[PDB]
Amino acid sequence: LQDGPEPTIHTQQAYAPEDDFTAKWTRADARQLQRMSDPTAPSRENSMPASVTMPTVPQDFPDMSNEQVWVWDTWPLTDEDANQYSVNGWEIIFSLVADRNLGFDDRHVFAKIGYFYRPAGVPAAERPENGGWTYGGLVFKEGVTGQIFEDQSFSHQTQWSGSARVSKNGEIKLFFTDVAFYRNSDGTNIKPYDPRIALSVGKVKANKKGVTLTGFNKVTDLLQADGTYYQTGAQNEFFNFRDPFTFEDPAHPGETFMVFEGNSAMQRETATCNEADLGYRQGDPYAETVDDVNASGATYQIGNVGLAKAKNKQLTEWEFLPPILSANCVTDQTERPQIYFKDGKSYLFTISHRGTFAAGLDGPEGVYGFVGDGIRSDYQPLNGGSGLALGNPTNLNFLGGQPFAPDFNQHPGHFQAYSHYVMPGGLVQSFIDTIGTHDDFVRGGTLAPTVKMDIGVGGDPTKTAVDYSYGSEGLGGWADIPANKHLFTNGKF
Repeated sequence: LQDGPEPTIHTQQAYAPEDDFTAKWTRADARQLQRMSDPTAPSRENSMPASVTMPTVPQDFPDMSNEQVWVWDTWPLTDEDANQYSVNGWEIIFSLVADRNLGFDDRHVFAKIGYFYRPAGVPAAERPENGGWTYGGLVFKEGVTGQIFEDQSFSHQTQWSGSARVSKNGEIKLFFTDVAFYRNSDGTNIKPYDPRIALSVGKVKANKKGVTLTGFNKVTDLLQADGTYYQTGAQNEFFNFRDPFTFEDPAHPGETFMVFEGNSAMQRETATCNEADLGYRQGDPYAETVDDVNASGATYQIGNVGLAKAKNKQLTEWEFLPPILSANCVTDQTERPQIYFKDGKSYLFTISHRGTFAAGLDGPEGVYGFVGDGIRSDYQPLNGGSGLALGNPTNLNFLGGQPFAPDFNQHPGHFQAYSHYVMPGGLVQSFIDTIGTHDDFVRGGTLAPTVKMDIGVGGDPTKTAVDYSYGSEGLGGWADIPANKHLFTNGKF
């Protein structure tokens, strides 16, 4: 540790889901990331501790769809405990996909949800190098996902990330972000975009032939930003609102909860941070003033993790609860939040970019983690209060560059992995954005090798460590999304 501020003291104390306690990931906490970085790290070398850095992905990577489509954010078939399922001998995944003819950076506004399947239980090394997935095509027929929007003049209409529950009778509830865009030919908004948390129900049919899906013809509009707990388009043209992950909390049986990315509901240009947001211990030599922070531009970075509760058993009606985590003046984006249960603890994992960090702060691309005694709690950021669980190899002493333009001095795996997702046994799956140096890089659009992150080193639930023995030198199978539970169903085709 370099000298710096102390981390904010977090109690981990549980609260009721309905309470409006909102844990803060503080500037104090986030500044621990800089303290863990090694100032002397030379050009293109990782400066972050190996134990919180994803193993380096080879630039010579296979493609999981044989280049049929761009693939990114991926999620398995789950139950209320986040166990991952095969059906009738097939592991099944949902992924954001886009036409491979698109420029990689243009794909976001043409995203759709597709699905892949592969035989379950094939010896991990008897499996093809690329994962052995079969692309099943698109989940939705043309025109289905548009049905929820009153305003049909949209220029673009996407399906963004979420989660998918499978029932014992083979029903699939697909929770996703249904998004409408209103853009001129140059990308400028005619009005703010319209992302909604949505549900679509279907069925899995699976044979020795493979897997097909039926249904997914009706979409229920579940949630949209309210303006009290979660920032709206009116409040912020480029507000975040997406990524439903649903689950059952062991401490609140028979009820269903959802976490999702949001922003703190403040007016963009008059937003302010307070002393809680900064979070310094009295008389820390490294303390900032509220005025200094408020004047820096840090107030433009006000991401949050939301929580909602299902009103019925069908999960077609939801009630907003107050945010469970705020990163005011810390980051714009806490993406793809998920709650992970282990050893009596609630782990909130979330994904962030380097570039979204507020002025005065810095951190790698990757997984940020938080632990508490309840789904609403005074969350403790993992690893010395920093919040870092699994960062891409990063030289934090040098600029980050961009995935379309890596920085001259940056580690070539700075953008090697994004939209990570923590599976049972701490196995982490993610997709490749960019690998390579400033003058020799490639884009991914395919999944990275799965890696292992051991959660709770010693008896300490606040620490994690990458397991570098897993697979080859830390890298497991390409696109490996293993099922730990298995279902057999009526459905066939």
